[PDB]
Formats: sequence, structure tokens, C-alpha cells
Amino acid sequence: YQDQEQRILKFLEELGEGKATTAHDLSGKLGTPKKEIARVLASLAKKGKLQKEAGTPPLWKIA
Repeated sequence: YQDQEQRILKFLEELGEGKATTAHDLSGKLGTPKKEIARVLASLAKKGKLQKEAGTPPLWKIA
């Protein structure tokens, strides 16, 4: 998608392609609100391409 996607994509690849990340890192770099990152995360996962590790390890996942 527009820059919106180009950003999130470059974010994960900026730390490590094929890995996971945390909100503190997302809202920190992207400078976006936790409400936004949390929305797109659940919205993208709708297709099954996104993932969110909701357990012991506080962080999301990749699909």
C-alpha cells in the first residue's frame, strides 16, 4: 500500500527480515500511536499474513 505499507515494511526489514517486533519499537520509529499500529496489525492479519504473539513474550509475529 501507499507509504503506509512502505514504512511498516522498511521497519521490520530495518531490524531484521523474517523476524518479529514490539509496539515500543513500532510507535517509536514510525512515530505512530499504539492505537494505529494495533489496528493495522489486526486488520492485516485478516488475510492471514500478519500475526500478533499474545502470550509470554510481549511482541507481535510475522505471517
